[PDB]
Amino acid sequence: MSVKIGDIDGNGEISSIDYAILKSHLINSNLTFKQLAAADVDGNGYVNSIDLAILQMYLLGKGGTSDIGKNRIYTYGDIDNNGIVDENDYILICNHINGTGQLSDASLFAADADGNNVIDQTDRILIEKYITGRITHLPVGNQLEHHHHHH
Ligand SMILES: [Ca+2]
Ligand SMILES: [Ca+2]
Ligand SMILES: [Ca+2]
Ligand SMILES: [Ca+2]
Repeated sequence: MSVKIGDIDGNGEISSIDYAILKSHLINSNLTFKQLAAADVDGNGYVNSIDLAILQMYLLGKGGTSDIGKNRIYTYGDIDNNGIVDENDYILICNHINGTGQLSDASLFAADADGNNVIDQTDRILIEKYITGRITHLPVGNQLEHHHHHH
């Protein structure tokens, strides 16, 4: 779903608690891919130590010019997030499965079509179905429905 950037604790509000959890993933810890998406504030897809710094800047009042407090609307099934669930996104899921290519933190949730926070082989097959129009919805959401231009 559209992930609130900055809210790492999952209370809904941007707070100091979020920073403490974000810090620990960058020091030594792994979170759910959903948290990873929320952790990527700058929108490069990677949870950088820069992300905690900008979150800290937002908290301190220096300036958190990233997606902090906004919702990351990623195109559901679109890992590169160009607005199209395309065949290269499909390639990326299979890259994780093969272990040949790494996807960035936020991209790990963007690729997670089923919403279990794991890039498994089922996501790969959900994208199979989504690209071929077999399923109009992914468990994580869909972008066939455009709101303006429903159909
Ligand atoms: Ca919070
Ligand atoms: Ca980032
Ligand atoms: Ca794409
Ligand atoms: Ca999955």
